[PDB]
Amino acid sequence: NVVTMIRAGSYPKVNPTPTWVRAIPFEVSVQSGIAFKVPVGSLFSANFRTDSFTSVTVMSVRAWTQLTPPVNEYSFVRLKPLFKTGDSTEEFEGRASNINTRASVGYRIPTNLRQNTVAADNVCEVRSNCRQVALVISCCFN
Amino acid sequence: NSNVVTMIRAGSYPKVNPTPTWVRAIPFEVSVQSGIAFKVPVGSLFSANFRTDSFTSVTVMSVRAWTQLTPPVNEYSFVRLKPLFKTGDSTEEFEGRASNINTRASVGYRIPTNLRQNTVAADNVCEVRSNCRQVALVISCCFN
Amino acid sequence: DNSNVVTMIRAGSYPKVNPTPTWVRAIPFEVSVQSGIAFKVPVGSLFSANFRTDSFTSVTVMSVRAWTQLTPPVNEYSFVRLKPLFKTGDSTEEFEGRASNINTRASVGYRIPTNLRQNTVAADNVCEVRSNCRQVALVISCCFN
Amino acid sequence: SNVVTMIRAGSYPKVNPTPTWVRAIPFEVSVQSGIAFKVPVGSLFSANFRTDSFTSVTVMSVRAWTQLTPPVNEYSFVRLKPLFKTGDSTEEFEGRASNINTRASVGYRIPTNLRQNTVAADNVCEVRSNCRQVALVISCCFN
Amino acid sequence: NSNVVTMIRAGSYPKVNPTPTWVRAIPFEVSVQSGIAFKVPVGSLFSANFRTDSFTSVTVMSVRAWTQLTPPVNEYSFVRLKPLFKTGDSTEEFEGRASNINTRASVGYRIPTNLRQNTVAADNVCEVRSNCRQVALVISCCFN
Amino acid sequence: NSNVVTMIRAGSYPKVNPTPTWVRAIPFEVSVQSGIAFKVPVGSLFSANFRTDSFTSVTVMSVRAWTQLTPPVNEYSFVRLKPLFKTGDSTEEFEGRASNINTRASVGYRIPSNLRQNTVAADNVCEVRSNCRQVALVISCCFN
Amino acid sequence: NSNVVTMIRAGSYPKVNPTPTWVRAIPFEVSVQSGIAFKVPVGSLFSANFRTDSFTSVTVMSVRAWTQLTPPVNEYSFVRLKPLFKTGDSTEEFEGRASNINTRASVGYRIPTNLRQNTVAADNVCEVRSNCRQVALVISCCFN
RNA sequence: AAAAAAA
RNA sequence: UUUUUUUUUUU
RNA sequence: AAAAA
RNA sequence: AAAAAAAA
RNA sequence: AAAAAAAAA
RNA sequence: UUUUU
RNA sequence: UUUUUUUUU
RNA sequence: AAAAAAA
RNA sequence: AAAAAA
RNA sequence: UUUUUUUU
RNA sequence: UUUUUUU
RNA sequence: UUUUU
RNA sequence: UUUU
Ligand SMILES: [Cl-]
Ligand SMILES: [Cl-]
Ligand SMILES: [Cl-]
Ligand SMILES: [Cl-]
Ligand SMILES: [Cl-]
Ligand SMILES: [Mg+2]
Ligand SMILES: [Mg+2]
Repeated sequence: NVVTMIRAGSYPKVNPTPTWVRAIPFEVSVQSGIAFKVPVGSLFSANFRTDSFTSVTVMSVRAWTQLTPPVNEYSFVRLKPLFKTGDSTEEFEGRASNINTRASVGYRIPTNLRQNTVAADNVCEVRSNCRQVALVISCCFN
Repeated sequence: NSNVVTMIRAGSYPKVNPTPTWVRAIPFEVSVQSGIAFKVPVGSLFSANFRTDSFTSVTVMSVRAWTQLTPPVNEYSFVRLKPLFKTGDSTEEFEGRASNINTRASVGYRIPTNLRQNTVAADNVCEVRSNCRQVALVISCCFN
Repeated sequence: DNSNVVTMIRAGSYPKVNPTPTWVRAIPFEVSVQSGIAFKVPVGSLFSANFRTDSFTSVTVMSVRAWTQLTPPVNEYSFVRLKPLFKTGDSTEEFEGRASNINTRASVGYRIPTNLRQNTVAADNVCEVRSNCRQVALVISCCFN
Repeated sequence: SNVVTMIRAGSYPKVNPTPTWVRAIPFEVSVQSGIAFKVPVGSLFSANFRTDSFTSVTVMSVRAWTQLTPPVNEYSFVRLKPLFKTGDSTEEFEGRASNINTRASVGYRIPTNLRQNTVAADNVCEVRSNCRQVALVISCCFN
Repeated sequence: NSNVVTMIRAGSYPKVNPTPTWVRAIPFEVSVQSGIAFKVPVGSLFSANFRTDSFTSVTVMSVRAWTQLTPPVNEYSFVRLKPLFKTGDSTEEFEGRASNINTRASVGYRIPTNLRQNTVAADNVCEVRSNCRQVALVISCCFN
Repeated sequence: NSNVVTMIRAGSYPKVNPTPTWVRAIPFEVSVQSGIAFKVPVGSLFSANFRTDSFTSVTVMSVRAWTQLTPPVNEYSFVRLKPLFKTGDSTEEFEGRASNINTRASVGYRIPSNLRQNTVAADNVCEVRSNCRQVALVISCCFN
Repeated sequence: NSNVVTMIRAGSYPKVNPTPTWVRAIPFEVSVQSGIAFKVPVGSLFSANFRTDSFTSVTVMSVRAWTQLTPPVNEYSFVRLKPLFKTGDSTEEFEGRASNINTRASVGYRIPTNLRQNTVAADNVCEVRSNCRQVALVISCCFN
């Protein structure tokens, strides 16, 4: 129940600024019928302990409708991946079966497409009948 | 394996945490003077140079030390550690000496589970004594 | 036996849908080659209504294969070379195949490793093609997205 | 392997620049109260589905969900009547909602013997519902 | 095992390639200043001194460094490495310090599969930081 | 697998070699006249077109030959090879004929280990005889 | 597998029946008044909308009821069922309430084998009570 | 459990 | 002496 | 482990 | 078999 | 050697 | 088989 | 088992 | 029933 | 799979 | 796991 | 009797 | 141990 | 669950 001696040897290999696999929850404002390019710079912030990083490797993206849909409609949200080497045209869509329930959808970036992205890049486009969308992006900060 | 994006059938919104915890080993040096103990400040662990400037408390698990500069002429390197705690400072002097004058001296101590509480910047980790002018510290701790 | 009438499906909540999905394909098309000159194969040749792929703007190429489409010059055997090109760096390989019969095509291909399987848009080039035949047929196993 | 490799290709293989592709096409239709709407097959051929290069398709199963809220005091329902060129059906596969804020779903599978092609002028099924829109998901084989 | 030349019943003409690929690790040195990070150019990997002057692109897999000269007086040698990528530079600082003043300081990093693309001579591999004036690098790569 | 860079706990400086060896299959053609033996030079292996302009010697292991052009009228293609050695030329005539006028002829020989020494550019590999005016050679050798 | 018509080696003329028995699950709705028990007529099961207009009798096996419309304000939906038999009505009130105001209420009962006799249009199946103005009934029954 | 049939 | 569909308790 | 159909 | 990077 | 055709008599 | 320790 | 279609050594 | 084999 | 300790 | 190999 | 890539 | 499923 |  007390301190014990450690027989430390040579000075090991160190790294003061290591990588960090994180999950960053943040929201975006969306206009109806209009696509919103989610910026990668939203992941670098003191609010996420990640303002010290300049690049990140996104592994997967997911989205949830943060506000209620227009009256008489069910919530929906689409996600279109974006890459510097070539943007995609897939519209991964998820719709709510209950008007009072969020709509969820996401996608996974293949290993061959997991490169670095800086604050000036864009993750994906977002289309929804709701005015805000909550995202939880699984990415590797480095 | 997959060569293109695939769809994830995500369900309800999960539990999230934008500011989680982080177990780390922080390498930083402190300046030690001959025949004198240096109280290692916990505030040296919160810094943008370790990505931990967003933390205000930390749970230290184990401290290790290495002499960073050469010892005085005709002497071998040594380094001592005295664990400090807010509920009561220790009187142990975990000493490690170098058997070669050109080689570092090293020593460390592990903090028991019953003594692993958070520490703020105004707190201190341990006292350091060495015949060298600088000591390299590697502290394994949990930031929260 | 099999069911001979329409049967009810007990569907549940609305699922996750995607109207514009991906497509792993093997696209055949031809290119014209001159003698002693290398022709850069454009990625835009993969996007056409003749392949049902004019809706795609990007594509991840996995492997390329080539065949000589026309007869070689007199007394010669057909050959063809391929030089992989990437936006991060052009290779210098010249994967060559020669026909052992003057009446037979020459063939060769190259596979792209998973680390170099990024996307390429229409303005990009897949590879360079050299041959003594005035036309080469290309079959490119790729993943449209 | 972190580099390009050589493929020892042989003879020229059989090629097809325009294959068939099996899909699940999502789209919506407008429905009136008391009136049955015929779903055209031509909706399956669109640039929004990457299928504007197709002229025929083999339908296998149809699924329907109510896309808007039902009238006041009611629960959502939806009915599907299959239609064929060899002869229309009289079935009305119906699904109702046990919650007013929740959709209603129903579907039907087309057997193997009735899985022939259909062109844009044809119709898939008749849809009835109390909601003013219905979301359809049709598992079909284009060719 | 045989003592004479023997015939080879060859068949059709094979698939050939006069300019193949090559898996190498290139030993070369760079000059480092105090308190300054030096960017390692990729064009150092292409030279007639390594039989690689015929390539223009290269896929780097892992980098390792060693201090090529002695550290300043009273200091132990150290070396840092910060990986750089055309899609996004890293902020890591993989450091290696020597426990003996007369011994080199070594450290290295590995590039994951999803980041192993080609690099041309204008590109840069990583930054180097060391108290020694020269550093020896061995860059395991794949010339193509 | 992994998705980010990882530290390598490198140790002592390894044994390096900037100019290594290379086992290669070199393809190249030679122009042959009817009824005349052409001595294939070893200097044809050392070329920038083969990334081998940095070598001066090579250890040949096996030689294979293919007729590159069509044979004269009414004849079938044939090709011969006579192995040459600086310690003594051989008199073998390894011949391969085609069973089809449109098809190449092919033959090859393997150099035994006891006769696998180095050859410089001024040396010759073998003599080629053919009714076709060009012959394609694929030589398996070890550059050093 | 078979792609053409095949002959059937039939025999004697079999036993036939142009109007066979049919067992069904009939979905129909009834209007209910608050505080008033509605007697469900069997004549609602005989209709062209169920392909059962040709039948004159039916053996009811089990009944299930759902509230078809929304409940009053500040109330949860409920529905009660009292089985009715020509040999003697019951006094049971199988009741089911909704735990959510937006969710239907549901309850049903099964008729024992000894009580599964035929019923004509002038007969009644059960009484329904609900705070909702319509009830959706699904009756499993054998038409004969 | 209920509808072709089969020696 | 051997099956496709309307509901359907129980292992 | 060597040759010559 | 092959110099290079690794590795109880 | 898929169907149609005598039967293990 | 034929020619070789 | 045989006559024609398709599969597989 | 669609991508690269089917030994 | 990361970061750390064994 | 990159280039050459060994009895259809 | 190898298996790996979106409905 | 947190994260992401 | 730790001072030859
Ligand atoms: Cl709402
Ligand atoms: Cl290159
Ligand atoms: Cl050649
Ligand atoms: Cl013989
Ligand atoms: Cl103890
Ligand atoms: Mg030819
Ligand atoms: Mg032949």
